Amino acid sequence: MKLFKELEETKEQVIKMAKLVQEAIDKATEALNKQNVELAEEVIKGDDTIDLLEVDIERRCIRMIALYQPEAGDLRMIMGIYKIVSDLERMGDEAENIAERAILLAEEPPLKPYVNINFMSEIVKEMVNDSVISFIQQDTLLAKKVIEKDDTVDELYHQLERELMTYVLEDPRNIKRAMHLSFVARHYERIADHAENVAEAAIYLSEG
Repeated sequence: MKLFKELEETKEQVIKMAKLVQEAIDKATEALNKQNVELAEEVIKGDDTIDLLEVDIERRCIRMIALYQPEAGDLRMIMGIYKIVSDLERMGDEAENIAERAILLAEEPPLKPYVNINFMSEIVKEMVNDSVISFIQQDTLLAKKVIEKDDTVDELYHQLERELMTYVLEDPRNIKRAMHLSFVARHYERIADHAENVAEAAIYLSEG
């Protein structure tokens, strides 16, 4: 009885953790776009908080278990949350890194608008959001359509990857920037794989 309160905020902690990750990406992409160290500097010192939300939720879970010991579909949610919460941390971590490489791309002009990375990022934020609200609220049709999304991201990557190899196949100087940029794109694909893990874990835990 005393335990529902505990669990219901814990779920909202995860939801909050996810808005912060989404906003990291959002900042990270912007800082990369309108080239802006002062913004990536925000992203980087931002992880601090996400690392702590991770810690917190972990620490919340262990209390819920030792205090109450759940069973059946409840212990299954806590253990599952304990799990999806480090996926969330990694995601926000990738973000940290996107910001890292944005700092380095400030070291010279744009070789390209940065088109692709955006469409990716845009989609990616949508994934984070849902992959969680699919876990927490066990909507299988949502989780399934998130899983389906990761492959539009994939396109964009193995698509950019080919445009990014124009610039080297046509100019020596270039390499330095396109280099950082590849890294940057793989980060966004990672963020999706992460989220689609969470969507799998959801589909998993769910029909239990």
